[PDB]
Amino acid sequence: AAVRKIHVTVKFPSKQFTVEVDRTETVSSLKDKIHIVENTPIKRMQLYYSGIELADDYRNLNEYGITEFSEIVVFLKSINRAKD
Repeated sequence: AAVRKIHVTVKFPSKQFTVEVDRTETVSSLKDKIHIVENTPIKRMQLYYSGIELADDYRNLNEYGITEFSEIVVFLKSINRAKD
């Protein structure tokens, strides 16, 4: 395919949701999208990718092998969302 945008499947234990990102953007941009959807800070949120866990925020999605079928499981830590 000749497409510069990619879709990512974000799986939570309670719910699932999909997000739209660019292949040339870093996983931190994917985390930004997750943060927008969720109420949990990125510094707390943990991200696991089918098979290999990417701990490198600065790693690009395309360079890491993230496609339009990417399956990523995301874990939420206990945080404080008072007065939100």
